[PDB]
Amino acid sequence: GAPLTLVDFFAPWCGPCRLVSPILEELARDHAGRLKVVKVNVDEHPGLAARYGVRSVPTLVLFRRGAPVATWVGASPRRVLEERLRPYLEGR
Amino acid sequence: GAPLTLVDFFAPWCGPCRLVSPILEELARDHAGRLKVVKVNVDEHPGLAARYGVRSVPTLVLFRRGAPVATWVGASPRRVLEERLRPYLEGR
Ligand SMILES: [Mg+2]
Ligand SMILES: [Mg+2]
Repeated sequence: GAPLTLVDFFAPWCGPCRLVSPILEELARDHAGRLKVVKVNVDEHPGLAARYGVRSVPTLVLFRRGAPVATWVGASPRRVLEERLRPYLEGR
Repeated sequence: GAPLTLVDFFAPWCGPCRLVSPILEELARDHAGRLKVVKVNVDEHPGLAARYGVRSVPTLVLFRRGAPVATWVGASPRRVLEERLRPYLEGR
């Protein structure tokens, strides 16, 4: 399968981001062979956030072959995130 | 449930967009009470495409409460699109 990288755009002053980040790390750990998770502090790298259209946090962007294939805005429960990622994890 | 609007950013010179557009219209028809689909020709409205970070077509952007909540890049089979939308259609 093509490698997948989930980028977690967050800010230190964001409450919901606090919820999501450990869920994402658990996910990466649980699907280590197929999924890499990287956190990007939007206040540390605003140009990067702008390059990928991040206008609020948390924003999760899934990359395949070095380009975004999906972007989800806002925090969501573990179950919801698992299900969004599953088709990509089970796909080519 | 909050109304949902799926925006289909396409271009007349895009092959895959030809596949996706009728699938999206079938979806809207099939979930008429909860989902509205709008097509935006990126060559007709480049400012709009840029506002929502559209860099390739087709790009599908789901709006809830007037703001994007999810964005999927590229064409996908009917089954895959149905499943991406289902949680939002079944959610608040
Ligand atoms: Mg899992
Ligand atoms: Mg349907």
